Amino acid sequence: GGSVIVIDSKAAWDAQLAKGKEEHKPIVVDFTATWCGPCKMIAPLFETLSNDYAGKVIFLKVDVDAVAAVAEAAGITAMPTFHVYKDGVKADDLVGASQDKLKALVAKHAAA
Repeated sequence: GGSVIVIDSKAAWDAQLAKGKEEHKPIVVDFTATWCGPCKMIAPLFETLSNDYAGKVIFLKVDVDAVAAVAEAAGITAMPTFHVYKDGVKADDLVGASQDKLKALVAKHAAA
């Protein structure tokens, strides 16, 4: 259930996590924020992968600016911070923009 949308609430994160049918697929969350300039570009960049890897891969663009609690609990610091909760648990991570590495991880965890 590729919820390839942007979100700003813990409740909606939970909802998506569930309806996403996470069981066997990559929950790729981009914990990004508004104010952190580059973040605003990194989001639409990742949106490309979101569009492409539809249905299976869940691209959660989480607005850390809003969902501060989940972000700090998850362990976000240097936003944007990408985590891959494949199946239903943080299987891999990637900090910063790091587009190539992000692409590589999405590909890796998607083709699995």
